[PDB]
Amino acid sequence: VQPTPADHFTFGLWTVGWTGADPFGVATRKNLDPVEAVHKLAELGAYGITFHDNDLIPFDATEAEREKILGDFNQALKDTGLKVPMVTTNLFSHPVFKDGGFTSNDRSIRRFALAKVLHNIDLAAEMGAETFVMWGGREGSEYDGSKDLAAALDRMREGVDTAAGYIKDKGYNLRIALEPKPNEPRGDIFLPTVGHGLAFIEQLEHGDIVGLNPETGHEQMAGLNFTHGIAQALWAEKLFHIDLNGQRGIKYDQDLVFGHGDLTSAFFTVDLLENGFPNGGPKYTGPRHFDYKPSRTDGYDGVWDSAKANMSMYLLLKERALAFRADPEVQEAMKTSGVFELGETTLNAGESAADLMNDSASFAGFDAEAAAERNFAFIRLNQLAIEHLLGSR
Amino acid sequence: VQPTPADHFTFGLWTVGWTGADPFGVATRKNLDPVEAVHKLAELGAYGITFHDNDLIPFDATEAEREKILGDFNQALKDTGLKVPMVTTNLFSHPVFKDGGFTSNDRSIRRFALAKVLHNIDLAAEMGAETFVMWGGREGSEYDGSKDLAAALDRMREGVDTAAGYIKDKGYNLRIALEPKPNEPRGDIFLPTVGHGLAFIEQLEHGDIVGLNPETGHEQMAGLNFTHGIAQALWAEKLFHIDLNGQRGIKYDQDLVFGHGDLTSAFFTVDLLENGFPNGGPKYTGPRHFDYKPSRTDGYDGVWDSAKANMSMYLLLKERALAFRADPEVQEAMKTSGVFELGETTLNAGESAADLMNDSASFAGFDAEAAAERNFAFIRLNQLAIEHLLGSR
Amino acid sequence: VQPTPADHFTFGLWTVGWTGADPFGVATRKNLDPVEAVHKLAELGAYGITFHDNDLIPFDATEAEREKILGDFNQALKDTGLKVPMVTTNLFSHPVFKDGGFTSNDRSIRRFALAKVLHNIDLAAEMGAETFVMWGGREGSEYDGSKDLAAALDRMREGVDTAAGYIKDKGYNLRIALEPKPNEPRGDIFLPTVGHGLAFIEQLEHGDIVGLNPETGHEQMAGLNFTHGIAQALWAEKLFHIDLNGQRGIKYDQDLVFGHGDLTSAFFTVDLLENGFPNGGPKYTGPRHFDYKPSRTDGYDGVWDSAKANMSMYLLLKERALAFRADPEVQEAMKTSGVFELGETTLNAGESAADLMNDSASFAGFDAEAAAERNFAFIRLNQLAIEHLLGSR
Amino acid sequence: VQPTPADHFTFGLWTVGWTGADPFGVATRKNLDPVEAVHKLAELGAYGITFHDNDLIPFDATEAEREKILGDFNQALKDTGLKVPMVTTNLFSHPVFKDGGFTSNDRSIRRFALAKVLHNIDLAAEMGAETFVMWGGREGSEYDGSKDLAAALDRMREGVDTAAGYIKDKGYNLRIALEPKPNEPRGDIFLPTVGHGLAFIEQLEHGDIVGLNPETGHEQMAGLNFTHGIAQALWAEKLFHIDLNGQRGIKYDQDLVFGHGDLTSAFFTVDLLENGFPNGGPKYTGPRHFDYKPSRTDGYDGVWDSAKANMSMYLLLKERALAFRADPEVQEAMKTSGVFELGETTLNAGESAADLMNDSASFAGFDAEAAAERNFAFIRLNQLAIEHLLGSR
Ligand SMILES: [Mn+2]
Ligand SMILES: [Mn+2]
Ligand SMILES: [Mn+2]
Ligand SMILES: [Mn+2]
Ligand SMILES: [Mn+2]
Ligand SMILES: [Mn+2]
Ligand SMILES: [Mn+2]
Ligand SMILES: [Mn+2]
Repeated sequence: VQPTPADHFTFGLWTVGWTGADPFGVATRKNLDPVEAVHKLAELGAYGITFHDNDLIPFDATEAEREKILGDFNQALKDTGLKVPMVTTNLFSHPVFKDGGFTSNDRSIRRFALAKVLHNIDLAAEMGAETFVMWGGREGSEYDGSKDLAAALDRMREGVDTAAGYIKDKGYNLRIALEPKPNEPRGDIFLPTVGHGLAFIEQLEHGDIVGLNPETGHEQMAGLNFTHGIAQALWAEKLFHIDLNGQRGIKYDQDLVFGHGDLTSAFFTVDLLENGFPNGGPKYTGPRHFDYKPSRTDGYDGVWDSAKANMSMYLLLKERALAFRADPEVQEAMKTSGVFELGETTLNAGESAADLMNDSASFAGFDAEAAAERNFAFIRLNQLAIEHLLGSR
Repeated sequence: VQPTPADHFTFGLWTVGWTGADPFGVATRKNLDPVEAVHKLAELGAYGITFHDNDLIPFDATEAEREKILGDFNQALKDTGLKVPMVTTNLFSHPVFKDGGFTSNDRSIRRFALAKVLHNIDLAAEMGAETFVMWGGREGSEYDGSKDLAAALDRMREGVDTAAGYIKDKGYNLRIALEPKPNEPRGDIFLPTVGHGLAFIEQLEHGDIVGLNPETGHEQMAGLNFTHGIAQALWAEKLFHIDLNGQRGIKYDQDLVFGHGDLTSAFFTVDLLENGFPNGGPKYTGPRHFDYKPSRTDGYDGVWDSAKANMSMYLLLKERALAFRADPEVQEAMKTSGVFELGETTLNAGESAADLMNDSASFAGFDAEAAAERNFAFIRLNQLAIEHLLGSR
Repeated sequence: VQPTPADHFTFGLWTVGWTGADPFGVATRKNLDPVEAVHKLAELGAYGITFHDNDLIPFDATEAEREKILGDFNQALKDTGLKVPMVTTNLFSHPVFKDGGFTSNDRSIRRFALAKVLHNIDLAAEMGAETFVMWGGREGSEYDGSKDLAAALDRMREGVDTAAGYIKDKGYNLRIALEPKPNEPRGDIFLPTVGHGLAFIEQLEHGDIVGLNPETGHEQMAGLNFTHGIAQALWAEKLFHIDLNGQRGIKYDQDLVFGHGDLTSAFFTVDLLENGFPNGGPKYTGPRHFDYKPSRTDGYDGVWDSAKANMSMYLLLKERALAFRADPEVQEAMKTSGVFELGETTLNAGESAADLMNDSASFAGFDAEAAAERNFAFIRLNQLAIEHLLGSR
Repeated sequence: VQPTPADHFTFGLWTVGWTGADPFGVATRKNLDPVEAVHKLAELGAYGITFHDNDLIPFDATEAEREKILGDFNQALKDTGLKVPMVTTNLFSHPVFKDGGFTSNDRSIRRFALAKVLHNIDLAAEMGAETFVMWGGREGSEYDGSKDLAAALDRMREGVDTAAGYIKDKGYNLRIALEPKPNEPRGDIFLPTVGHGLAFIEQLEHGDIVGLNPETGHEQMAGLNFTHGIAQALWAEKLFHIDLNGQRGIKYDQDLVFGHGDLTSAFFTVDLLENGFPNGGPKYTGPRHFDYKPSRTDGYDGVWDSAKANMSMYLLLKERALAFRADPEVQEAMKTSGVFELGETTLNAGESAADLMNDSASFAGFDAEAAAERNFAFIRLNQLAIEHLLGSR
């Protein structure tokens, strides 16, 4: 263990600051001061802090209040050395955003939400953030006839392209990252998975500066393989930021510590972030952000306990993931299974679809029954990863 | 009821021909002859029939067997008037495809699978099919370390772009449609949802002729809103074909009749296919294909019963969906809820991000607390759709 | 369809009183005065109202306040004629209840919780309720080492048997109804399904007055069939109360209007409540209670609309379900599928095990392959049901 | 970690004998000779073998054939010393069983099924098994009107009580173990979870010799916590046998190696099997049986590897789980979180309901807000568990 600032562990203000109100109860913790949040995070080993506009500045704050709050906030950053790598907007708590922000059926709410985002783009740039996250938590419905589904996507595109266009126009060194979620708070959220988010960016005018912010728990709420999904984001060159946490199953968004959900998936998530791909390719080099919530049953000792535990978890998995790939029996197990063979092109250099046209050598004289005997040995390969994870090897 | 060929009800050979072997048992029905399948379908009102290569021609058939089978097959088509709108390949039953076709770790299997597809592209063109479907049922894994996830997508791209390139090269009037599935038979299938499939096409060299073939049951196995997902496919101009069936929940692929799963979702699926969008936009005009399986407990009377029931179900939902949108109280309910208001651009013609920059009129002097009082009346709107569906209105 | 007090539709105070606060946002509606809840529901057709101690009487209420409130509420009830058939305790909203009431790790909290329940049994008795519901929403854990699981069930048992002992002792006409929920707010809730609730009752010293209160959306949060789950409850004669609502898949507890979730499942629950079992058996006679939440997007006109939609939905389903069983065609199809043959005992009167093994016709010379030919025609009976549901018959 | 017969690892014949046929494909492995299964497992460390009547003796086997096979199998057993601790019946693969065995709609099938079970009780008794498992995989429906649900449970009861009657009558040392499964092959299976299995047993005339056989992946197919579900089974003293495997979410029954699914859940099951309850209580003493399937991608070297991986996984988890509870730090954290306080009865010796309501300290003057301040520190106890699991402690 022992996290240091080069690890790039970033935490949201709303994570440690989450006081415990869930849908069946009131907060169980006293509010956490932001200056206090910054000091504690810096002392634990964090590299940066992120926030939602209304996490720092009340929705109601006056210009005088806004400047007082930013001054103490900015002094704390200064005193500690924490960076502010990502900033986001709250388009979900105020009753006004009850049918959404960008895709609200009410046109005046659409403008209001877009206006709130544009101003937040100015604060992001002022803080030195490199990523602007968008979580469209109220964009969706409970009922299928509540929306014109083509119009909802046109309205989503207008919002995202106006904000991008504005970044480009002002020359901020900022990228937008959309954060998919399948449901909750809405019955169905638009762009519910990594796939949907990625396809959607391809339809934008300014897609070049738009990417994703996948969250472990969120793909797991649809039953999807998180490593598979980030792999696809990474492969497309659109993995701009990431939110790490735990989810045990398809149920409400739990936001547990990273590693306190699906442990084997978390191991393979850390191998992809740290080690990248077996055959070489793209690498994710941004910050490792923890979007979780300290369990409501625990007091403030639990809150600082949970923040350290996320970092701990990631460094213990990282250590076993480095030893796993380094292991000569694993490397040989991988060669047997065809992990490196998958890296070879199917077609020979210069071969055409008519040339191969299945060639036979690859079609007519192929022994399918003999090729089928191959022992891929995937089970033995999986056993090697579990033993490495368990600290056994 | 009373389906007629202008309805464009197409059925797969494997649907009525499915004999009942599941994972816990043997077939409960005698094999169904293809010529017999064509006569029965034509007499029930179908417009066309689709098949997988090995549905008609055994994997082992000789050239002499292949031409005998196509001759009787082609005569039946002739005798009845059925079209052959879609053709697909079996890259999943033979033991050789145990780690996949296009993304097999074994390079020689990759070539073999690609060769089988290329030849099948020639048969598709020969049958007059306009769509070539690809269901990558064995592309995936049980274990996360079994594959190099960037390489698996590169290998998937190579296969799809070689087949497209070949279509283009031969001038066939054919489009490729990928069919997403989240799991089963693999623990995790690559391109598991509509979103993933749509993003993936954006990375291809020949994406222009590649689109999707969403299946009701398959998005519902991830817990997703099927209407939401096809809306997104339609909005992107990539809804090339569709597979309609029933699924009750997240479990194994049931392939029940259309309407025998999530009934309210099926109603809204039929409103989108038939009515399109409230404010106007794109429309799906291809065939309505039924990819289901007659319950194993039923004999052949059940098989012809189930085929008619799919058509019946779609025409009863169609009828209630036309009456629902035509209803002046529904139209007024929609106007109250802001369904048409969602269709208006957020920004005024000529307004810039700095102009609006939230304007206030839309930011600073906005009454958020007053805009929040609005009664969207989505519940009353949902009640109007259920009453129309129930035949009450 | 107009509900009458005779229909026995009950509503909770917390249902139409739900203010809109969820985990991602604040209330969107003003608090509801209890007096008005009562009067409004009385004009809609309700038979009665139900409450949680703290929905009516604030946690911190002084004695003068409590008497006032009860005077006001008892007044409204006398004015309108509304019955109060069920009363329940709030053991989940105050921070003290973060680890549970009955199964909290802290013993003083366990005692407070039980004291809190006993006093509420007195109130329930004063109010004329017949049923006392226990929903243990905070009983469970997020993590597997947090609880000694055998001790969690002894503690659960000790509180439920103490409550029941007290009823018996006091001579009150109250029966306890346990209400299962698999998750939310806890990660895992003790006694998560109807099955676990029924099992637990059998280990109770006073299980004769302890039964179930199954909720539609709760069983669907684990993907079970609600109609099968309440059928087991009935069969064991333990179906004391029922909570009707709607859920649209495995996710957060939506609490949508009855019939606004899984529609065909809603139709079959109503057929079971209304027609009982095809071969005869016990019948459910209690209140038809709705525990739903008016979507937060809707203002007060939506609240009364939603309340009304519950009773409308139920009556429309009832009309269809009665027409379904009354149909000669449906009866014939039920005979053919063996719905009535299931009711015939398998053995012959006084036929023992030995006699069966020894009957040659039954085993040794049974023609398995011939028997397997029966066409159960379950698809066609299902189609008939849906056709009645859609009112096309 | 080397398994010894003392470990009591049992395997089914159908497990390592699984040939690879799934719903989308044919077998990828040759059939396994039973003699070799037995010898191979004996050399790996197995304690015993288990089978389904038809895994060993073909459905259609003549008497000479059956005797031969039994002679061969009994030979191998004498040679190796393998015990046969559990025997079960195949009521799901032949087409006659399409609607179930015990709850088939057809009465002659119900009789055949019961005859088939009785004869298998004789064999089981001859083989020395202590447990007779019933997995009712075809008992259920795809559609809600297919069954009279109260009659489905009477028929279920009649077959299980007849089987148990027969055991008692014959003086056999056999106990019946019911095995739940929520779905697959049927859309909905009767008695879907541990909870429903335990509830049903209580309605049986001979429920004293009828208990449960929970399977890890089965409880996870409904998203329940396996460790909670077997804890209820134990608490009721009804945990007669257990099936260990792995499942990676809500989907088809994967039957992966124990520990190859949800890893932290596997660790806590092992802690419960090995350490029992923190405060004491009953302990599970039967066989540790694995009901898994070697992935079809793997040849025979993979089959024995997978068999071995099950015992390895279990022993490695056991080592960690024992080190976990033996740790002073872990014991201290368990004390602080109230794991031992849960074991203290809530009331005082001879304290009644009345006395509790009346104790002022407990209710009237209880300081709720003070009590709510306790830091349960469940996150830190969870972190300690994972750290032991990862062998970093
Ligand atoms: Mn989240
Ligand atoms: Mn997030
Ligand atoms: Mn399917
Ligand atoms: Mn399909
Ligand atoms: Mn609920
Ligand atoms: Mn309820
Ligand atoms: Mn299984
Ligand atoms: Mn099993």
